Amino acid sequence: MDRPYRIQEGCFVLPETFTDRSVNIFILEGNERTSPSLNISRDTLKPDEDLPAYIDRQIALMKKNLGQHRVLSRAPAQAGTGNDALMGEQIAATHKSGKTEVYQRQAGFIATPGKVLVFTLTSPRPFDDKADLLWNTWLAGFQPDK
Amino acid sequence: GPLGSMDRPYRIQEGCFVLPETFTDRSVNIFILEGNERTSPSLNISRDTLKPDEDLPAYIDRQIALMKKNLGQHRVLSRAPAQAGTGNDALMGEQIAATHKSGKTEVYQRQAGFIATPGKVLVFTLTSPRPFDDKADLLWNTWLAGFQPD
Repeated sequence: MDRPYRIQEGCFVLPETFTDRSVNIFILEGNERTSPSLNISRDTLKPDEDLPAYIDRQIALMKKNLGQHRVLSRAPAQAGTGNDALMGEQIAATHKSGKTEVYQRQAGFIATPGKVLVFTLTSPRPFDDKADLLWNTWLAGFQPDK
Repeated sequence: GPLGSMDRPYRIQEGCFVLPETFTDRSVNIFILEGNERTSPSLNISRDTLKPDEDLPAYIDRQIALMKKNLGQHRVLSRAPAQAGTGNDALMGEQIAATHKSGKTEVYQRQAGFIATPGKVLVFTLTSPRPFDDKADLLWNTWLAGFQPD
């Protein structure tokens, strides 16, 4: 009933019954207003919900909650390079925060049954080659557990 | 290079990846624990940096000041040393116990801070609907002692 949970700093036990609402956040501190930021978040699939339907649901939420949200592209995505790589989808989108036009990539994967793992890159400027390389190397370098 | 870089491996429950050195980790772990009470118990793990000339007790002092602003009827009930892990890798820190009113409901809060990663602070914050008694303190401090630093 106790099972291990790992963070960067070490590891501890949690009851099997827990729900993980952790959000990993990585920023270039002091230069947030020009630099991309990275985010990893977690979610659970609704009954009979597959990953495409999950992404549709999230797209509709962002249309609802964010400023003038617009999806720019949608394509397959992969986290890792081995036979155990996560196979999922990604979108690119923009939305408005005050004067700023925020640019985002988000990639969703079912890492274990019923549980979605979401990688997000957020930039205060349109994507450039540097941001694209960051995004693609981040996903390719991911090493799934187990 | 092929054997490593100034960039740093980073681990989450679901796997690991390389985090470029320029990034600061501001992750917030949130775990909703099992419970049938009106409010669920939860564990929060956050990361912080000490301000210039701020030690760990002073850091705790700063977090209490922020609690008073955001949480209804916040009262500190206890303050004591804390230990995360055991053996040579054990982390010596500090902790508080406190109460506040989440809604119309009284809940019970622990916060324990440590210097796990050199030059950073790791903060465990427990929110529970169940009052702290000797048994609860035992189970909490025993759980802290079981932490295995990386």
